[PDB]
Amino acid sequence: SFLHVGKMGFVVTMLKLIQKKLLDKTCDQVMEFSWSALWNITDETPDNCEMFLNFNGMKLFLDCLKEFPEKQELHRNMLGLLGNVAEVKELRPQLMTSQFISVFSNLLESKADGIEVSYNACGVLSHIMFDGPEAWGVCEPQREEVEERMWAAIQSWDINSRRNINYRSFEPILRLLPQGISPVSQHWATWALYNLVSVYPDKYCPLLIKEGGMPLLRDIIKMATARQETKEMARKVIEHCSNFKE
Amino acid sequence: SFLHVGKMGFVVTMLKLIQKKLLDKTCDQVMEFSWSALWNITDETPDNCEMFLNFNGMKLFLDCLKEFPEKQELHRNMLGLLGNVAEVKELRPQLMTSQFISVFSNLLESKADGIEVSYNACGVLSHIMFDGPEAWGVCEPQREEVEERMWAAIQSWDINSRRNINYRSFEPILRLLPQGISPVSQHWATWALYNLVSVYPDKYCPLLIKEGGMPLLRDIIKMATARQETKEMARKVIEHCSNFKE
Repeated sequence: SFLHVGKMGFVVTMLKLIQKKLLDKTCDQVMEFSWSALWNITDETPDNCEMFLNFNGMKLFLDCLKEFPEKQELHRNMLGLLGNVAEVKELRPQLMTSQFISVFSNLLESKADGIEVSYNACGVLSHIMFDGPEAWGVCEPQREEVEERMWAAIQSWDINSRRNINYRSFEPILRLLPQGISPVSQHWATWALYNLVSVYPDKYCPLLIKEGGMPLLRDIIKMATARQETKEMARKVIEHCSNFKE
Repeated sequence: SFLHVGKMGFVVTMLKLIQKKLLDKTCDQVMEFSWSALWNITDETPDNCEMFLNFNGMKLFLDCLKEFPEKQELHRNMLGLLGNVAEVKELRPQLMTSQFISVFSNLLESKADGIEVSYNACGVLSHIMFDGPEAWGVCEPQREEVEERMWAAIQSWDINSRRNINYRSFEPILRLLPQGISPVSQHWATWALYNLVSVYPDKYCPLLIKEGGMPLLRDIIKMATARQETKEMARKVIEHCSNFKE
């Protein structure tokens, strides 16, 4: 259990603490815990994502990135949080600024904490791209050059990477499978499932099966808009999950 | 997404800071933050509960309770943390001393932050009772005395109490439903569900339904040996979750 985050104003409490550490130019255990807490309490919790945005959280995220460019665990926590914010469709338009898209695109090349910072940057952009080209506006970088960077990011990750992430539900990722708007978003979501069932099949094969990932992955194989590399990947997820279903 | 991992260096930073504020005899914003941080990172996270105990957590809890006997927010954070610790079967042996059981049973009548201190003291004791009488040994007060203080406390709580608590999973509470060792533990768990679906059905009716609470509550009603008081509370939970459903 935990306290009542809304009644306690707990998101604000963490952002006020982050602001104080940033001005003290200190990224210590307390700074990093504050971001880990926001990451955890935004998990499938849109009102907390919304409080983060409305308390000027993005500025704090960007100022911490600049002030602590090499603090890898700090970046992992900040990006876990942003991955949760990006799952809220009603909030994603606030992410569509040149300043923000620039940061996410650049983090696709992050080697911080293995692949976690690049992975969540890619997931943020995967949900953004899922809204389609109208949503992108005149943002520089070009939607195509970011999409190009996403394919490169995904393909650079060790498929057997051990992970510093967990999911109570695959629902937000599965969102990106039955869609032709954004093949790259579909490819990121397919890699995400493939990585987890390869390394952690005991935990994630049954979650994927129960939540209906099997037909969805079959549909990708017959989907004109799906890329060959996505179709072959989904075949291998289905295969891992079948060696488990016995 | 989330990450519920042990954080040995942070558990230790929080405890060493609590020790410092103890000796300074100031229960300030930092004192209360440290206990709330421990509450947060022990949520569904047994590893942090284990390091809490290994690094002298229980004595710091006891001392803080003695030093600051009227700091109700402190008590609420402290008992939220201890409620999380007590969920860990492997760790409950470290709680079986007369000193601790007397402390916890003497919090059953606490009026601090509504019912939260009373509720969490009862939860700690419910998991302890679930372990059976052999686990109690020679601890004082006697198990039967604490059991009656437990029924009394539960009955004293406003069934529609507003709450300063949050659960992301009901797993540890559901643990207490299909069991015949401790009726008072079963009753505590049923109340915990009943209050939450009664005050916040939109959050907790779907969670209870999703994690399989309905067959468990139905089983209690069908259990020839179950207490009718508990049967009827279980039935009201089923009723409200059915009223929630369409």
